[PDB]
Amino acid sequence: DVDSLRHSRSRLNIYKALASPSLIALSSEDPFLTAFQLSWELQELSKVENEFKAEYEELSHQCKHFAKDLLDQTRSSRELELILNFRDDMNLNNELARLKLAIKYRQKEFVAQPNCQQLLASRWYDEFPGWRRRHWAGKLITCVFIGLMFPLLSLCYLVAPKSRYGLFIRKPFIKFICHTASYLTFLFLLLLASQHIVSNNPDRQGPKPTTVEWMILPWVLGFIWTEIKQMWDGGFQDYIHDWWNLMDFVMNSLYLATISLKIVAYVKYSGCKPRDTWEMWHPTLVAEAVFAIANIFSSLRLISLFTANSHLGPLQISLGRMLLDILKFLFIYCLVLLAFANGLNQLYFYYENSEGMTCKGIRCERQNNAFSTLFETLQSLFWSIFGLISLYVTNVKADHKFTEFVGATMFGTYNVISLVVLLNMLIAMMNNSYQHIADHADIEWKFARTKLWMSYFEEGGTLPPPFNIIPSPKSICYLITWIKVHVFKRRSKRTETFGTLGRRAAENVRLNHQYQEVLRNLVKRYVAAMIRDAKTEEGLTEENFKELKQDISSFRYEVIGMM
Amino acid sequence: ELSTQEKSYLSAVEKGDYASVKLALEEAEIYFKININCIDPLGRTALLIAIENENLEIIELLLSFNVYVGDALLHAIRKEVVGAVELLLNHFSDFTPDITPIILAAHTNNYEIIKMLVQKGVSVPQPHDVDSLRHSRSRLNIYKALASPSLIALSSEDPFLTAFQLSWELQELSKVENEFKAEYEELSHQCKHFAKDLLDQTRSSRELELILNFRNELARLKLAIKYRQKEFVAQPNCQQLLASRWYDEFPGWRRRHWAGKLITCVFIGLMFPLLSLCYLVAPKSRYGLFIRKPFIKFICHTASYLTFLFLLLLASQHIVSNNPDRQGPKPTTVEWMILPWVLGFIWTEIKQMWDGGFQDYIHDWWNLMDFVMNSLYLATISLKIVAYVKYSGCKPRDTWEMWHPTLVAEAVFAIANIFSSLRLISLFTANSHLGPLQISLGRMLLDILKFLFIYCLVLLAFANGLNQLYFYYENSEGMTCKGIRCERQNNAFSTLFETLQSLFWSIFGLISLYVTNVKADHKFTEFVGATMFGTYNVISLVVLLNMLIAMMNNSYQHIADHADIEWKFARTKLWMSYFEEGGTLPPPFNIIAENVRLNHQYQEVLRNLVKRYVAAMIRDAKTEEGLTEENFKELKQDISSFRYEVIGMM
Amino acid sequence: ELSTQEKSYLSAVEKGDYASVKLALEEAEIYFKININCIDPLGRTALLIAIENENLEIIELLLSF
Ligand SMILES: CCCCCC(=O)OC[C@H](COP(=O)(O)O)OC(=O)CCCCC
Ligand SMILES: CCCCCC(=O)OC[C@H](COP(=O)(O)O)OC(=O)CCCCC
Ligand SMILES: CCCCCC(=O)OC[C@H](COP(=O)(O)O)OC(=O)CCCCC
Ligand SMILES: [Ca+2]
Ligand SMILES: [Ca+2]
Repeated sequence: DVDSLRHSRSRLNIYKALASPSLIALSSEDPFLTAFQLSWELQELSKVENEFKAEYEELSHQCKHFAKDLLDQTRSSRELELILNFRDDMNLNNELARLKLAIKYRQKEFVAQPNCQQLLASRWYDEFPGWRRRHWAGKLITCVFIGLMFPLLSLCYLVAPKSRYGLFIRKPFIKFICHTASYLTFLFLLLLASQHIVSNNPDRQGPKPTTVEWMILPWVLGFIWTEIKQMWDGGFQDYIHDWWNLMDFVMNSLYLATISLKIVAYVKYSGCKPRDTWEMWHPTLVAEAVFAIANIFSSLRLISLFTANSHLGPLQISLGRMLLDILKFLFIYCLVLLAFANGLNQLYFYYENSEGMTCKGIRCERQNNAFSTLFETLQSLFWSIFGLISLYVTNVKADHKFTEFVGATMFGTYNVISLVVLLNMLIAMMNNSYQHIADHADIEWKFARTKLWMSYFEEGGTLPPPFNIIPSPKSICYLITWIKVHVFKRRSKRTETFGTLGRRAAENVRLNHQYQEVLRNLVKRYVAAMIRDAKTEEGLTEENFKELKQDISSFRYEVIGMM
Repeated sequence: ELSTQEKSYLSAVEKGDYASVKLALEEAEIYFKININCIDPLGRTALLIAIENENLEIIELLLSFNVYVGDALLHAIRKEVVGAVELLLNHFSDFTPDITPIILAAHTNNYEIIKMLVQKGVSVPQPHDVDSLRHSRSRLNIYKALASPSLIALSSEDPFLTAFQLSWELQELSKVENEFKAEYEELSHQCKHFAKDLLDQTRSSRELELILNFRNELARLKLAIKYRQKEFVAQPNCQQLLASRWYDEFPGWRRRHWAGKLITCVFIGLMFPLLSLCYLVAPKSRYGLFIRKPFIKFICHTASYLTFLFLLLLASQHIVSNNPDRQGPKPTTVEWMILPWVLGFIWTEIKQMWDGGFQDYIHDWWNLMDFVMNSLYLATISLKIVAYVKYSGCKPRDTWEMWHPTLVAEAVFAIANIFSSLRLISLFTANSHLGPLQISLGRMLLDILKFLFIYCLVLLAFANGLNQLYFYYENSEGMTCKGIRCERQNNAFSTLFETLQSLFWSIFGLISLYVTNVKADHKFTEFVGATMFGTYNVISLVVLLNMLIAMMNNSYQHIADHADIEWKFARTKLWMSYFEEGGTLPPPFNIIAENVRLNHQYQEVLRNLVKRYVAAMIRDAKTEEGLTEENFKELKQDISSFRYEVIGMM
Repeated sequence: ELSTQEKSYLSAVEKGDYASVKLALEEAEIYFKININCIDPLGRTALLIAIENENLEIIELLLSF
């Protein structure tokens, strides 16, 4: 293509052609899948073009509305379950395959449909009807009961999930309650890991794990194993796509580093040393610091559960969807900080001033040598945005009053830029950002809530992390066979394991015909509700006036002619 | 499924040729080579098209020729073509199976159609499965049908109560569906304006008095306050009645200027004792019936509050306080005079809780502070009398033991001082300038508790962290006052409760640095400790507060267009608490054919009142709505059916 | 509050049919079986319909009878 606008216009015209609802009804033997792949195409191509991004995003949103409006035309729960439960067999049920596909395409306005959400809600509370008698304390007591009850409620499923109570945790909401209860017990053990009622002697290099640490360790392994399990099904494709997933990955890496540093301390520490005499950069200290940071991340990570609660849900979503703006603006803030740090170091480079300043640094009792090196200047310029820095850091141990004046002026310019210019700009930016992320704060929240629900729908990691590492009843029959993949036992899986006739197509064919009939009815209803609600419901333009005028005029002329 | 012989016939209907269509029907019977009830390629029965173009001339022909009617009624009803309905009445589907002509006619809100069906005897199945969305749809299709203004005007003898009980149902049934919530506020807030729009038809103060004073005085308004009908009381001419009743004794109070309003209020404010004692002893004719006037009682009531606090201002002065060092001191003189108000407020509180049964008492976010306001006074009195027995030694306060009954008593009284001084804010609901501001300042208070939930939890996240690092450095041996509130900020991150403290005070920049230092050279431990501290301010101080500003700012906008109607509901709910002659005494002086004729007189008001609404609703919506293509396509068919007739006869 | 001999009369005013309406007002005098100034069920006077359709041709007729 030597020219470019002809080709670009041709491509946009093509997409805008087969993105029309009317054409999808005629062609497109599978309108849902068509709209889905088409929205994906245009969303991923609105960045490749990047000059027509408005048009392509508009078209993708239009076909998303088409998918939602086509799902809307269902008239019976039977008609809905087939739509949500459908997928290509290819000889490979009812586990909401179409809905998971819709999640996979970021079709967030298709899963916010009312009756679809009703189906999911019904399938979430299967253990017990109602959940509408609940109130401020009615729901709390039944959830607190299970949150206390999860140990043996989990053990029952572990050993005897036949008929008594193993199916009671398999149910999704109970699984959620048990998981969040396990997380809360983890956090309780973490808070209690700092009390002196259990802590080991501080004056002991590389001590053996304390009993609380012994209890904590199975949670560490459980979280590591569940994150490896989650990785082994998304293949670092959606794994990185979830920012919560990145946060918990770094948390588990910090836990791994903590275990390694603790044990490598234990192999050679010999103990019996006061903490005030420990050499800097000792494995126990760094292990403790990493453990603390991991505690911070762990206690933060429960924010994700607030997507389930119908009150912190949208608020947490809006929190998430203006974090990008704060990152963009914080990059500029960091650039300005580096600039002023450069200058301030240039100025107070020579006044080293460490003859009597005991414990030199910004973080002293006197804030001395704040600008005497690049690191301390970076750090001092950070703290000044909070006011925790004082003046007289700009003073020097001499009568060089002009140097002090220009340094104070540079520091004041930095403060005016940050706390009066930049921070106010940040506020005025997120004000309009929130003003433009409230129109779809509900639909997007419901999409996130569905994403959280479907994680607990499947019969996968049904076991909370404390009772997850516990080996399966076999435990030596699945790991080995999956380990027999680099040898001849990889091919001994599709010859002797399967020897039957594979009698499934006759069910598959009837299922597909039933789904096709449902699609045919939905499409006919959508057409009959798009002609009668959009064609005859728009405005009256000048052209229609002209047509009516000319109809009258032709009438007059012909009746004149006939006499 | 297409052909060619009827595509002219199907278009002969659409053009509107009476002659050609009549011939095609005639040839249909003899030579069955054409389907009378054909289907358009887009899908429209020959009758279904004549319905759309409102042609009664050819609807007659199709109806007279045994055409398949099908759901043509349901389609005519949706298109609100009145002329076609009489023809159809007197003789796979698009709509949901549960929809019936009366249910769908109420959806369109068309009086002419609705009145015509109800005479035929149609009935609306009143509200109360294995399948979910045939119930939730049908239930919403019922409620939206019987929440329609036009249907309520025909059935539902008492339109006001019907718009009241119903609006309660939808409001309390949105929270149970929780997913059709938007589709239900669309209905509850639709019938909340029906009440206001029917009450506006009143054309005299007489016809207004009957509405409110029906099942004495202001019978119905006491009820609409219960149903949170806040768009019904804010009606202006109704609010005019209240103000003319809230300034009852003395006329005017419009001529008085800025300073004129003030002299005559403070002057009553300084006569509150004598204006209450006169009612206390003899409310015969002189002044005991002056307090009974709603305004004056408010001023006396408000005056008492001010005076009450005034002692709280006095109770802390050294001139009236007792000796500093007195184990369980005897009550001081001002405290003794304080005591009547404490009992005064409790007595009216128990009276308030008696008429609400804790279900209406708990609803106000005021009585939740009023309760703790009083309940901390029992903890004030009980502690002092406990300190008055088995504790009297006149011992210097330095050596007093912690948790001593007086110290608990003094603090718990101090806290109750705040919960009382802040409680006069509710008296600002009356001031027209601080009224809308205060009510709109509390309508987004919830959107701050919802957000100090996160900051209460992020604060736990780092307190979990910084403790886990520093807790091996206690150092609470050398530096006296091993706490945070000291001159030299000792070991702020030492215990869990000290780090909950240390982090909280950091949001105000009150926690200096070097609290992150340690009494050693572990410059890594300090640094990571300082980093955790620093990144806490970034998340909270500059990112969480900023998203709190950016969130109330939006939340304010949704509560601004109704920041006035809400306020007059808060004011009326404050006025009406003084209208009734109940607790009509300030706290310190507090402890010391009968209805058949009325009914048939009130029924004649509603019958005119509703008739005054319908005749003033069609002139405002049925002849004032926008213009759409479906009307334009009618005029073409209106002329084509006329040119094909004038030419056809020549 | 309905009838039959007026519903065509009221429609004739609504349809603008000046031809039929003059007959009813001319046939009313001989046989008082039709209410000239009646009210339709929705509530609109016969003459008020002509006021509503801005049709001067029958307004002059109505006021004339
Ligand atoms: C944008 C950079 C402004 C200069 C900042 C500065 O440090 O100069 C302050 C000067 C002198 O104060 P210092 O130099 O800070 O000691 O005083 C003013 O001019 C106040 C003007 C107040 C202006 C808000
Ligand atoms: C935000 C929760 C922080 C809890 C930290 C803490 O335990 O200290 C209590 C803090 C300050 O009291 P100190 O313990 O002395 O720090 O008071 C409040 O939180 C008032 C909030 C009332 C808000 C209306
Ligand atoms: C927004 C200013 C960023 C500039 C970075 C900088 O000055 O150095 C980082 C400093 C490191 O030095 P400390 O103040 O000791 O933590 O603080 C942070 O880590 C906060 C970043 C955490 C932000 C989430
Ligand atoms: Ca994860
Ligand atoms: Ca009270």
